Amino acid sequence: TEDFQGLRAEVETISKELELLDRELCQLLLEGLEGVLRDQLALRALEEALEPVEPLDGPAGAVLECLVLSSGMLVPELAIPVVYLLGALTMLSETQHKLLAEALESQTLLGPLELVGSLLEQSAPWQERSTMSLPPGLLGNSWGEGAPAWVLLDECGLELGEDTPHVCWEPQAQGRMCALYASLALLSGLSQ
Repeated sequence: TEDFQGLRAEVETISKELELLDRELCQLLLEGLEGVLRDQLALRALEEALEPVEPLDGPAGAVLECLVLSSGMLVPELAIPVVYLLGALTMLSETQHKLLAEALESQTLLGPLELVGSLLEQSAPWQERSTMSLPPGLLGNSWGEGAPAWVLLDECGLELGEDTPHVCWEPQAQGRMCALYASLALLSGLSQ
């Protein structure tokens, strides 16, 4: 029960809600996010930081300094966009986690978003099995087993094959794909 225009629009509006962060808050945030993706100490310390905050060290602390005023108070229109993000991460594998981190410290956020975006917009709709043919330029340097675009989708539960074919959409990939989409998306937006 979703069309991807809802998803994209839903994720788009949240993407704008973090446009508040100016420069350092913008590049210090995704810096400290990049920690919790390769480190669970921060992922689970940040997830439990929210639920009147106090100071925190390390990577999860780097994300709290953007959300808080001079008391412990989190700004709701800021704090919620990130809670929406960490949930999208709860869905992903830890392998997908390390990859996001690895795509982050490179320009390579936008490429896969365009790839996930097509495959999501191609699967018509998210329930029925779909044929889902692969976009030409977005599959990476050498596409195949180890390829960082392969294990992204593969760890969403997609059955893939070698000579640039389509890939059968199994609706069980929806939340992992919608989450890989949405997380890819928010991150690239802050890169901007």
